[PDB]
Amino acid sequence: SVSKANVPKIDVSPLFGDDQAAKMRVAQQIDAASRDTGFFYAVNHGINVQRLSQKTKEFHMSITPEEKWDLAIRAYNKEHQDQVRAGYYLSIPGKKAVESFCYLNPNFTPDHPRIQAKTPTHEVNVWPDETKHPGFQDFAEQYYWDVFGLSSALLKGYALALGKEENFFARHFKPDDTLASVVLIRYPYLDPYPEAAIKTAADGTKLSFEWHEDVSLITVLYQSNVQNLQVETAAGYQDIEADDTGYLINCGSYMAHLTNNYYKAPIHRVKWVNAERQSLPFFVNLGYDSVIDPFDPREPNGKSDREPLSYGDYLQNGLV
Ligand SMILES: CC(C)[C@@H](NC(=O)[C@H](CS)NC(=O)CCC[C@H](N)C(=O)O)C(=O)O
Ligand SMILES: [Fe+3]
Repeated sequence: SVSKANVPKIDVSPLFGDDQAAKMRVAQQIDAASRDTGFFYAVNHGINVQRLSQKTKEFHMSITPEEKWDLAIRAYNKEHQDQVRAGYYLSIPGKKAVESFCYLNPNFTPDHPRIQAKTPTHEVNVWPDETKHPGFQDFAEQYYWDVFGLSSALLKGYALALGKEENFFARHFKPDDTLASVVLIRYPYLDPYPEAAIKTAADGTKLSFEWHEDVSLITVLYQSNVQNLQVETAAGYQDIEADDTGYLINCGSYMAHLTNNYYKAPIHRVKWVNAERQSLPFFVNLGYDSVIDPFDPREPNGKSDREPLSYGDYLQNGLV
């Protein structure tokens, strides 16, 4: 069978407070996990994940085909040319099992200067009808800000881990401008299950999502309690155990760039499981113009031979 990945449970609650030595001890655990498999579970995070799962289920199970077309991104609906990121990503019965809903910063309103300028990667969110989904928009926008707050705390820990002051990343992660997204992904139970929605890895593992690195600074993930993720290590792909009380955290390729691959973006994949489940990532993205000068925490002088890359350039290139 497959070996279990080392994915430690880190109590992140000190990152919300003012005990600086305790925060350093959290930062050390973040450093160790980031140098090993690249994954950890954040525990004691303060977010009501059971209610997130309930509200998400109520949405996924009640939205109708009509509503999905009305909310669809341009890949599924040619009438919606402004929807590249935000909206509904449809299933294709018989072919594509997964479906999802993506939303961006609630502050990206019609009057927001980056919306007025039509800057790439910025869009105004689309929402289902309030009478059909009562409370959903409000819940979802509040969730954005709850996970934003957890992510800001995690970014203080990553900064400390790397020998930086605790606002080194967080100062670029701001409510008025962050490019961060929430995706509410439904993986369905299907009988029979479409073979076209099952991919096969070179090692024979049946997959729902092939190997990749994340397009993010960090990724902050809730999943149901159905084991599915695997991480590539030197010892091969290893199983990430599920924990539906925690958030699974990893670095994305912008972190790898800034740190000269000291904190790698781990390669991971999703196993095929015929189970009704949820995958609810928050992609921690900075602002469009944010630039962090690359560095290397393994070199006496910290210098890297990588060129500065704005987050907007990174994101537009990555989302293709
Ligand atoms: C591994 C999970 C995080 C999940 N997959 C995913 O979320 C995958 C790979 S990280 N996500 C993406 O490709 C990027 C979505 C970006 C989003 N539309 C945005 O505009 O910001 C899954 O369960 O398949
Ligand atoms: Fe991923």
